[PDB]
Amino acid sequence: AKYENVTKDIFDLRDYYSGASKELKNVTGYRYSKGGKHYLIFDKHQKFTRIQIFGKDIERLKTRKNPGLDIFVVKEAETVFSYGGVTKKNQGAYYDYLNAPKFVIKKEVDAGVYTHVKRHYIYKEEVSLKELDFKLRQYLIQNFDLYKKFPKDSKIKVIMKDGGYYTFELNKKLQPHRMSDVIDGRNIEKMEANIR
Repeated sequence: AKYENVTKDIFDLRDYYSGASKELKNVTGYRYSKGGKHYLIFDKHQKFTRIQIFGKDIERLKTRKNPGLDIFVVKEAETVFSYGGVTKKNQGAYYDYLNAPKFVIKKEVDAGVYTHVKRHYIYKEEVSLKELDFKLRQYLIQNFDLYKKFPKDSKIKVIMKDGGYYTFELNKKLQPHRMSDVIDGRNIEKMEANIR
């Protein structure tokens, strides 16, 4: 249903993005499809996690067996269920971070502009838009009152080194069909957030 002048949805977004998340490192995912949907089931520490995959994941992880994967898990329901967040584990060696793009936050404040700049350290060759979106909103909720007020047109913009960019509209949850989108962590040039 459609609602007006209510904060239930933004508070729900706040609870989601400020909630728990977990990363499953170097795990093997077993693929299968059911009813038009595609999943990957994992096991680690005697715990089972089922991941629904979308986009390029459908064909990329076509084979039944899929080793060497890193998974960014956010419980949607519960065997815990989560959407996308699948990436190939690092193949190279890195002492620490492999990229340190600036995350620039700007906010209109009365007669001026407030700016906050931090480095969003990247440690993976492959990073899902899911993880970036979740961690970045997590940071905004914790430090910049995201969802304490209506976000309206607030957005996060992930700028790539080739000039292309991705956008995360903060007034709604990241679309499930986009949670399988992956990028090379080394190709992130900078990130920006324009908030209320």
